[PDB]
Amino acid sequence: ERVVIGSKPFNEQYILANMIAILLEENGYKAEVKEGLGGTLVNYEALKRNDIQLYVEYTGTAYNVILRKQPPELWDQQYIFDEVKKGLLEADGVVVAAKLGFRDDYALAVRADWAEENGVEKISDLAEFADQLVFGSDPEFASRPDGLPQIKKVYGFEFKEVKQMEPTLMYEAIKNKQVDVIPAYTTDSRVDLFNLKILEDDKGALPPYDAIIIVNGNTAKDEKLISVLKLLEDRIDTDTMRALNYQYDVEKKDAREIAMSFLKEQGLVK
Ligand SMILES: [Cl-]
Ligand SMILES: [Zn+2]
Ligand SMILES: [Zn+2]
Ligand SMILES: [Zn+2]
Repeated sequence: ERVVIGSKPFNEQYILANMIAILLEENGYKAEVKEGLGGTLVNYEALKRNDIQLYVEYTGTAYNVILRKQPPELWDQQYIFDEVKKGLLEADGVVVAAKLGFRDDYALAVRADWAEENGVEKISDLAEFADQLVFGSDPEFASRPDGLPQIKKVYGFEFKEVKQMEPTLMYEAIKNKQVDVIPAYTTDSRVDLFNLKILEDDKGALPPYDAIIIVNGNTAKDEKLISVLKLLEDRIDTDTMRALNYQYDVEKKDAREIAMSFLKEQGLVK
């Protein structure tokens, strides 16, 4: 049977989607990875109407963006997971099949040398400078309720200008001073490579983004399919994902091969 895997447009989405495809294919499915749908909302819409059967979402995204729930006073990872799992099920029959084992958080990043000069270590240190800085969003952060609107509300500042670009372009854009602040993805080692500095989210504005495989309700009836997805439960930690991402973004290796190498190493395929 046919299984189409969605993806948002960045490294680990391609890698994980392919990882899932290989495991499904090893268990009798014809799996494909669909690319270029767009972001969170379009992937979730696609999942609901069965254009895709499953994709890799993050808890904090599902909570704030998809379910449009209100930030608690404190972010608690397992609480957000529990509420996402219940809310997706209650709303659309969407099933959280598996936790992959890693967070890929939004984290605000600046150039390290600028941060060092200005004594900027945490997001509230940006307040002094924010109305002079250019923000380089990925396609979603600028407009998402847990993105800049959350930075605005919790820290009380907006940036001078907001540019949007594909996720992968953020890192060079800030390195080359086209922008000054980016919502870096914490599974992307180009933060270190390009000499950027993640700022502490000292007021806890941003939620946890635990990577989860979500499946639409009709597909989740397939228990064998579900059980294949669960082979990945907790199997991919942040350093593993960062390493696999590096292989994609810096080594320019194919997403399927990166996935296959990982699965072979882990004894998940022989
Ligand atoms: Cl996301
Ligand atoms: Zn000012
Ligand atoms: Zn590890
Ligand atoms: Zn072998």
